[PDB]
Amino acid sequence: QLPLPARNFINRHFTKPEVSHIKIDKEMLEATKYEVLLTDGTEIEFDSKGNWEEVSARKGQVIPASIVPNFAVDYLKAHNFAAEGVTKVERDRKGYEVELSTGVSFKFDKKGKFVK
Repeated sequence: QLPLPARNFINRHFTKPEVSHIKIDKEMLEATKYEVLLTDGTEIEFDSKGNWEEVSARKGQVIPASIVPNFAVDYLKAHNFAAEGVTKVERDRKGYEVELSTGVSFKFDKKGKFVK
């Protein structure tokens, strides 16, 4: 069973979300991971608690707007990159990464500041 917080995330951000597949990866001395493919082609990776780590849209599509963290929305808008949409967002302890329809991507550190 997909953890509650992950089903809530899917149901909060996606329009008429339907699950096409769920892959559970269990490793001996590591934490369980979940990969979910929705019928609209969105792929999401969740940690064992059901916190999203990555959201990526199918080619030609963009992810929903409510997912990208505010500081990154602000940066993208300030640089006229918001309008074209985000195809992928990732986060971890090191920070955040956003990728755009054109192929441009930006990394931000844990504090929401640009990093190389």
